[PDB]
Amino acid sequence: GMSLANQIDQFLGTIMQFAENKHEILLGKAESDVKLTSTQEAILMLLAEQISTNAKIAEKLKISPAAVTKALKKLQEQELIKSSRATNDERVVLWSLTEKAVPVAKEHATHHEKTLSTYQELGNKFTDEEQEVISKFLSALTEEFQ
Amino acid sequence: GMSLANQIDQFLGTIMQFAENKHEILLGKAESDVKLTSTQEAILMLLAEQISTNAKIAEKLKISPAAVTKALKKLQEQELIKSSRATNDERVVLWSLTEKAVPVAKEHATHHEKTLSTYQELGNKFTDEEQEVISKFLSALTEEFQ
Ligand SMILES: [Zn+2]
Ligand SMILES: [Zn+2]
Repeated sequence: GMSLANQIDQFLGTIMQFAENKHEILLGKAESDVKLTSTQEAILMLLAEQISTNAKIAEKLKISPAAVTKALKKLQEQELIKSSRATNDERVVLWSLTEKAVPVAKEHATHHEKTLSTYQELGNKFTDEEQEVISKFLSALTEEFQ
Repeated sequence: GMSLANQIDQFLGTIMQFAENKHEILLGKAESDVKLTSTQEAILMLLAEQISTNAKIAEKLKISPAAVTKALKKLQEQELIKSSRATNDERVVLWSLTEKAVPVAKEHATHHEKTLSTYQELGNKFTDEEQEVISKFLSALTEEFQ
């Protein structure tokens, strides 16, 4: 609608219809089939880069042992990750991706990367002063939604 | 996140979580209980202001007779509107809200009005040049979502 208030309202409407029956907000095929919680997904992506421990994971993603534990449980049940014993210390447990998960992580990261780069490109059309205005607009509108 | 691309991505995430299991994007109680399609809702709101005909409705909301018809059917089944015969011409059918619907329309309009005024207030913090930037940002980002 022509007022900014109306435009803002229509834009949210557009996003709502787009998010309907989707797991995340992504641009593209939505061919990132598997449906993971944010934590599970962060862990998956984290392990896709490096083998790590329960405490290393909690640290890296600034979450509690409880949360890491619950997430590792689920990922393991879905055969996306697998535990193994630290070559140097029988007591410490290492985690990593299963074979079938490696490409699943890759394909789904790309999707995120394509979505981010589209936002980057749109952003690049605006000067720094303009990006600041957009930024202050998004923070303030973000506050209304909690 | 600090880049604008990351901020844009987080902002959409925020809206997605907010829209989850909601009918529309509204600020407030969500105590606008009844769930109507956009057309049904537009008709309800339209009839809340004025009694009108099938062809008057189609005109006003720029939609087809088929669409008006389907919408009137549903609204009537839910006892939100009621037909009556034009005092001046037995052939033309008038529509209007039922008693129980009058306050339902009012309460739900207010909700929309409160949501719009919040966007208006946020918008008023920005000069016209800044609102133009925001506007051009929203149009372009809107295009990505279709
Ligand atoms: Zn994802
Ligand atoms: Zn509504």
